Amino acid sequence: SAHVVILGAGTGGMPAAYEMKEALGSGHEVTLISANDYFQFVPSNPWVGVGWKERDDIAFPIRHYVERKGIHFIAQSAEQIDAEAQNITLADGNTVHYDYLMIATGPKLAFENVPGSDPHEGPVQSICTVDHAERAFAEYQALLREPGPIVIGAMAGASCFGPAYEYAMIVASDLKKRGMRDKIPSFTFITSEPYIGHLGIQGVGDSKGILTKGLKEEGIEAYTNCKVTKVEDNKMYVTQVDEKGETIKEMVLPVKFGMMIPAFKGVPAVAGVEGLCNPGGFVLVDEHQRSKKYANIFAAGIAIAIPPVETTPVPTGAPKTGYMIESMVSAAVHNIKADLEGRKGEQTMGTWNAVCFADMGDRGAAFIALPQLKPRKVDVFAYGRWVHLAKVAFEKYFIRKMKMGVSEPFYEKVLFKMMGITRLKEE
Amino acid sequence: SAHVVILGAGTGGMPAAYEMKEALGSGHEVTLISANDYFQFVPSNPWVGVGWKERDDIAFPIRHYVERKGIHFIAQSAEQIDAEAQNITLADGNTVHYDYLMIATGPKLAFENVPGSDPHEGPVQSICTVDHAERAFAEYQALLREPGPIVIGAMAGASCFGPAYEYAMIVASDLKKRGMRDKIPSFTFITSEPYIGHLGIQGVGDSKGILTKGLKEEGIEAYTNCKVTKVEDNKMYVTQVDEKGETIKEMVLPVKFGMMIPAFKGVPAVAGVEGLCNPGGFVLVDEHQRSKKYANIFAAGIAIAIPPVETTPVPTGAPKTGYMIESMVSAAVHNIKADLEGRKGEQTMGTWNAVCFADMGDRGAAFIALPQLKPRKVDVFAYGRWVHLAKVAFEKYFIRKMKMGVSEPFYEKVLFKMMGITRLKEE
Ligand SMILES: Cc1cc2nc3c(=O)[nH]c(=O)nc-3n(C[C@H](O)[C@H](O)[C@H](O)COP(=O)(O)OP(=O)(O)OC[C@H]3O[C@@H](n4cnc5c(N)ncnc54)[C@H](O)[C@@H]3O)c2cc1C
Ligand SMILES: Cc1cc2nc3c(=O)[nH]c(=O)nc-3n(C[C@H](O)[C@H](O)[C@H](O)COP(=O)(O)OP(=O)(O)OC[C@H]3O[C@@H](n4cnc5c(N)ncnc54)[C@H](O)[C@@H]3O)c2cc1C
Ligand SMILES: [S]
Ligand SMILES: [S]
Ligand SMILES: [S]
Ligand SMILES: [S]
Ligand SMILES: [S]
Ligand SMILES: [S]
Repeated sequence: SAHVVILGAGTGGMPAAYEMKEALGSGHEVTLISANDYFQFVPSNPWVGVGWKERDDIAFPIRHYVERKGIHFIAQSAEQIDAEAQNITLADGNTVHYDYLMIATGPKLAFENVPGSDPHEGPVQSICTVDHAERAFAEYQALLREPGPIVIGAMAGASCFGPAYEYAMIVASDLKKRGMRDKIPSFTFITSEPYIGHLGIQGVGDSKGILTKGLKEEGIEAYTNCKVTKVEDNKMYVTQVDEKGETIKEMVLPVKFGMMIPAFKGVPAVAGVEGLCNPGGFVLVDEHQRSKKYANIFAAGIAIAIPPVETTPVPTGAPKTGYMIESMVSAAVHNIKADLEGRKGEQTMGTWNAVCFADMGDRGAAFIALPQLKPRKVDVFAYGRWVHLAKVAFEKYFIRKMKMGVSEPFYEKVLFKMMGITRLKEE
Repeated sequence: SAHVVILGAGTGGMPAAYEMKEALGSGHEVTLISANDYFQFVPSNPWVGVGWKERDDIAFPIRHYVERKGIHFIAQSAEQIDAEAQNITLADGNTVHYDYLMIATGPKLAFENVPGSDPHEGPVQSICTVDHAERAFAEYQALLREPGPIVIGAMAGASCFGPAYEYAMIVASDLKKRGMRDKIPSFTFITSEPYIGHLGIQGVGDSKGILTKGLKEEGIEAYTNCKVTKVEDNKMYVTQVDEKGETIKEMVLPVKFGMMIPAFKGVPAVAGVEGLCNPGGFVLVDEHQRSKKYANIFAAGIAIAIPPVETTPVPTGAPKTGYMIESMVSAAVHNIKADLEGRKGEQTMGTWNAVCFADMGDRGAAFIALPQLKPRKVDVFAYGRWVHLAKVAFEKYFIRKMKMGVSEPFYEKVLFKMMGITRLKEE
């Protein structure tokens, strides 16, 4: 009886392993493979990067929780995927065989697009992982000891803009709480968006007006249509273009403390599978989450390819966010099960949507947009205290579910919990 | 076995009849009694009031639809409820006996609070019912023939403010479309809210700023903290107070075309039941929608009493809106079924919330607030094109459901459809 392997224990993969096991019962092996032995709640990383949260608030060991559900856990990184032989080679030389593979490997952080931009080779840091956010906090503490120019923003090719705004705002806010704000010579915001609050999705509600007003209020100077060409000698080299791509200026910005959201690519093990991915290394799938090249490979989350519906003067991407990811997981689990029972599963991701909550302290911004191209059925950008409460409640709930286990209908619970809630709403 | 009577076939009453008959089956009699033989989708009345919709777009005969579902229908108004004898005396002198009564009679429009304000006795119209909205549109057509001052707003004691803003906005808009906007000598907005966009619920998101801007953009002059003392000789007499209730001015406004949302009271048949209601005639219920005085009378919708959580310089009320209404109905249906089965029903309404969608043409404003007292868990006010699409989709849906019939899970459908949707979102 079919062996199902889930590659990646992240926002998509962990729930996918619980859902797959639940759906398939004790008669089928379900193996979860991940590079780390812990789960981390990614959207809390910006707060870790400013010292508002600690690693152990947002991360926990996976093994016990999945094993108690009958899932076989391997805390090892996949180095190779041989799609013909249907085996995965792990870092220690072991291999895992699968009948169905679900790829949930998320993003490769493509620092190499911008020489010197890697967190280890310069002052420009990053908050996408808890390891890097801890490193960002450390460098932030160094800034506090020897104040200098701050640069925060998002690279060309980035697709996750929200956390750049969140980070800039919470850094400014923390500086003030520390009485250290006026010691900063300059505080610049650099983005590849064609305008503030474009967010990779051509704006949502009054995102432009509200985000613009936030940066202005914090004394942050913002530049759009920018690409960083390199980071060298504690200086960021920026090229800025007009709407038509022609460059209209170059800047050289000194940097004592920096944080740019990198562009995302597919991870190497996945990108290295012949015909599986596009040039960026994202898995080409159909509406059923099935690989177009391999009938027994499915994929969910950031790892999948989603074609642009629009283009920008500086390359930007559209974000892949939680609700939609869980929705992909659900479809993949359903369609794999069907495929086991010798049928073709027809479940889909559903309508493209983006949902993001940014907490700036006691208030935040949240948006929902769908579908991708306008005119939209929902296009809301909201600022207020309630967003802080929602964000906190959802992190609490999601971490709790990752420990207790999850089932098929999870993704729908994910929808009404991000707001807050069906729990508070009284069922 | 027990005969169940639903009194009133509106937003709460119709669903409640379908749900009650489905829940009880063929063994129990379910009777629906309503003043009118037709259903009308109330939120569309303001559009009828400006001629953007016709009666037959938003209303339809009830009889065939509920009978085909096993429900007895009586197109008659209840004149009296005798709660000791458990019968209802109708306009024609017939009586209906019940074992359980569910009261869904909505609002009495309390025009008598303001002498001269009744739509039949003056130029100040109203748009809460489709009859009155039609009469409003007629008066608006008279305005077009002989331009004069416009006054739109909400009386003291009102609880439904959104439609006053909508109507002001759509009248201004239709005026422009007809190239008649500049023939209007003045266009004034008068409200008992302490500030623009208080909406009876202490503001939601940036309701204040957004609505204020809307009135300003339409050349509409707004006054808050107002009460209308009387309407006489085509003049509205207004008293305005300060935060402490001291009057700081009186105005006399000539009115050629007017529309003020009246305060709501409990209907006379219900209010006249000794010990059933508060002084406003709203039914005193517990958290199970059951009357506090009569264990066999339940209530849902506007007809129930909800204590204020705050007070305002001019009396105002908090709105009772669709989603919360459907929650009340469901709990009532469930708890009645329970009673018939020797159990105490424990289902509740849930968390207080308000949800409103105002369509101004190709764009609109919607808000969600919960719970009633701040700090809120959700506090969103959104403006945009998607609001129009959502409004249209939900009306189309609600009307179709009232024709097809409905079941218990309806109220969670009302939630995801008021937005748009689970249908678009794809299941
Ligand atoms: C800073 C930040 C803030 C965000 N905030 C929000 C938000 O507020 N709301 C929202 O809906 N979304 C948010 N997102 C977007 C999104 O939901 C996350 O990026 C999310 O974690 C993506 O889910 P995923 O399962 O696709 O990838 P991940 O969660 O990154 O998981 C991928 C996993 O696969 C593993 N892996 C990779 N390669 C291998 C290999 N070769 N072998 C074995 N394992 C491997 C990883 O180590 C990892 O555990 C945010 C993203 C970032 C970076
Ligand atoms: C102009 C306007 C716009 C609104 N827009 C929204 C919106 O966009 N979103 C939202 O969630 N809510 C909206 N509402 C608020 C609300 O949801 C409605 O008022 C809704 O119709 C109330 O539900 P109900 O069943 O309690 O009362 P109703 O829908 O008014 O039903 C009451 C019914 O009982 C009947 N009746 C009354 N007396 C008797 C009697 N003595 N005997 C027999 N039958 C009787 C009536 O004729 C009627 O059919 C709006 C309200 C108004 C007035
Ligand atoms: S990162
Ligand atoms: S984002
Ligand atoms: S974010
Ligand atoms: S009305
Ligand atoms: S409202
Ligand atoms: S409304």
